[PDB]
Amino acid sequence: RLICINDYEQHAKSVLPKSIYDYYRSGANDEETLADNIAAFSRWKLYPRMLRNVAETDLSTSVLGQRVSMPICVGATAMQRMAHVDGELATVRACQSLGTGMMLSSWATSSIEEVAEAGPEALRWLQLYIYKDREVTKKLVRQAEKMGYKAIFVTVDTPYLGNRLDDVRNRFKLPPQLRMKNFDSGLAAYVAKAIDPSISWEDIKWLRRLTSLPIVAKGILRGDDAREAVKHGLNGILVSNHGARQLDGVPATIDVLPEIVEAVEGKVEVFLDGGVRKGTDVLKALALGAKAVFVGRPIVWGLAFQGEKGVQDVLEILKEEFRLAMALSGCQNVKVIDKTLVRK
Ligand SMILES: Cc1cc2nc3c(=O)[nH]c(=O)nc-3n(C[C@H](O)[C@H](O)[C@H](O)COP(=O)(O)O)c2cc1C
Ligand SMILES: O=C(C1CC1)N1CCN(c2ccc(F)cc2)CC1
Repeated sequence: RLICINDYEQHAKSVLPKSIYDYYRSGANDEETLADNIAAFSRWKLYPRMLRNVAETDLSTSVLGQRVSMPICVGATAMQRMAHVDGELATVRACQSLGTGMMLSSWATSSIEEVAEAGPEALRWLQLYIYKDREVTKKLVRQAEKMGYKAIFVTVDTPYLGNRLDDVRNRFKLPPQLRMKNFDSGLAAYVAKAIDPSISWEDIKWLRRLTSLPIVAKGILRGDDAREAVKHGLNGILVSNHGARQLDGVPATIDVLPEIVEAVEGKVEVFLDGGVRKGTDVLKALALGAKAVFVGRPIVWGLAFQGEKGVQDVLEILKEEFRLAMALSGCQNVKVIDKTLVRK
């Protein structure tokens, strides 16, 4: 049956209700950037070195000072219990098994504490939105601190929700037995009521003063903004177009990655998400200077297949594809994955 990430998507389409599959699949508007996040990887070609001794390939690396087994981590995707009963608890358990990290959504169907209890040994980070209610927002930061999360990924590309046409057509809402546990399209309306469209760099200053945890700006697409994040004392940039769900017609993340790596001059780690489906995608992102990549939808398809086991399967497929891509390219470890491996 399922031997690559595309197979898990096809399986998920067959078992999920249409409205749920569409919620997870969709991009914004005409979905131009959704297609490009994948197509763009194909335009970057690989230039493998031969004869380098790849008997011992070491995939390990570090994200913000914490060791991981592979440069492939789980991105925040809301409302995982729609895909499988165990939702975020299945995901964190898989991450713990694999030795990689999980970025927990602010809009999770499981609490900060519940996820820490299911994956006490797992590397865990909190994705944060700046809510109009700053008391709410501070409580989430404080809970992440108390519960052993290692960083805050502040999402900065969602002052309002993007217009995902299928969610408007299906009038998307949660199924009746689920809730966001830490507190037209129903989600777009939720955002307009709860999420602060006024936030600015001044609010980044506030968040930087609020916690000593490492803070990564998630959703940056311009070099000037990346430089501003560094000036505000943030500790990394997650180059992201929100899975192509916010502004349609922005570039693919792999295409804007080099500008952002150049702009930050090595001062902070740069990460990528958007369109990662294959081990060669991971290799390309690392050659262009990303420390690690995050996967969004593939994790949800793993949950839809088989909960914890299906997430573990998806992560193991990515890990093995990445190992093979490294070996065929002549790379024994991540430290020798250099820029001459790729050209556009
Ligand atoms: C179904 C879905 C839910 C998402 N929920 C969140 C969220 O709660 N918070 C957030 O910052 N980003 C959210 N994102 C964006 C992801 O964190 C990530 O940027 C994106 O999924 C990466 O692209 P990929 O799905 O192609 O791997 C979501 C994406 C999807 C597809
Ligand atoms: O994260 C959540 C939900 C998952 C539970 N909340 C925090 C922000 N709250 C907020 C209230 C009023 C308001 F006008 C703006 C923001 C309510 C929603």
